[PDB]
Amino acid sequence: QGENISSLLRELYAKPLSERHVESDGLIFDPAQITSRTANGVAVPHGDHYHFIPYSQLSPLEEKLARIIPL
Ligand SMILES: [Zn+2]
Repeated sequence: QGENISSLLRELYAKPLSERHVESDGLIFDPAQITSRTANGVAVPHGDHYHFIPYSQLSPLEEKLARIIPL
């Protein structure tokens, strides 16, 4: 399972940044940096604050990885 998730995440990192989610303050979503996960989305740190990103704001691939990556 770990190897499968790593291969999928490698696939995401291989896409152009234009196809990945960016927050209004510039933060690029990275599933490997998820610190908390709920039913509506995930939390990622960004210095002195955390973002919460709803799954629906991510691409389908980004959502899949956000849901399955093991914390
Ligand atoms: Zn931020």
